[PDB]
Amino acid sequence: TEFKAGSAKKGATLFKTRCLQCHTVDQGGANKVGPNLHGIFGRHSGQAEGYSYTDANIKKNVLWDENNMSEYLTNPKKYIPGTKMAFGGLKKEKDRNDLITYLKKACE
Amino acid sequence: TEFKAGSAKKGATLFKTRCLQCHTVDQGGANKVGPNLHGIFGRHSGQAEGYSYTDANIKKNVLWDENNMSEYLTNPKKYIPGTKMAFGGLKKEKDRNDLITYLKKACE
Ligand code: HEC
Ligand code: HEC
Repeated sequence: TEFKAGSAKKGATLFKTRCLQCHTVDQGGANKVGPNLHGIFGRHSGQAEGYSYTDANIKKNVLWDENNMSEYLTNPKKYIPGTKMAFGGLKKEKDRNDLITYLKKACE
Repeated sequence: TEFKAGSAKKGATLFKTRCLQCHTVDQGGANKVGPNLHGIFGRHSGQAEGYSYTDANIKKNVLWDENNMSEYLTNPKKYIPGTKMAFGGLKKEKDRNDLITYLKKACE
């Protein structure tokens, strides 16, 4: 990969403080500003049921794995030019590892 | 002060991942490598019952408040030359704010 597991506890709080404003991760969780992420891993971009993605996202056709996810989390708009997610990015790889460990775990 | 409250959720996980290895915060919690911190705020250094502090700590006679605590957390050994706490420090003020918000809350 390029990714190393971290703290899921740590990732849970990153999520609550940086992602929850626009996303849910729970099965049967609702779309909000952003789409619900439950089952995102191993899925391609733009396929959450009932959500209005931008063309950019859809077209990017990213297969979502832990590695991809890390790259995206660094600077989303640079990864998907045109995306409407208004999140500047997580620069430290340690923060990303934690968050993805948590997402890995909660989105399943 | 100089301190700003932050996320207690965030601080809880900082604690678990950076402080728990040697300290407890709960009332009736045990001394471990480091002393139990319950009721540390407004208390001076070296007065946890049953703990073997170094001379440095004791002599420092710091009155523990949120501000002091932030300074100490930056680089403990620079704050208390001679201290045996083997913790290099939390460089980002945001991390410290979070942790202290949590300690503020859990140590009472
Ligand atoms: C609102 C200000 C957001 C925050 C904060 C975060 N995200 Fe986001 N996300 C948001 C939108 C509006 C969208 C859709 C973008 C589009 O162009 O259609 C997204 C998208 C994602 C995706 C892609 C989803 C998919 O392909 O199914 C992921 C993986 C994602 N968001 C994750 C994520 C995380 C982990 C965040 C916290 C660090 C985060 N986002 C912040 C809106 C917002
Ligand atoms: C073990 C490797 C430690 C870690 C990790 C942390 N602390 Fe610590 N702490 C440790 C010791 C051995 C001691 C006693 C030092 C001495 O010289 O006698 C301390 C002391 C403190 C204090 C001062 C306590 C008092 O005056 O009553 C505080 C406020 C404190 N420790 C807090 C603290 C926090 C919040 C930590 C995580 C960021 C942390 N310590 C890490 C050992 C260890």
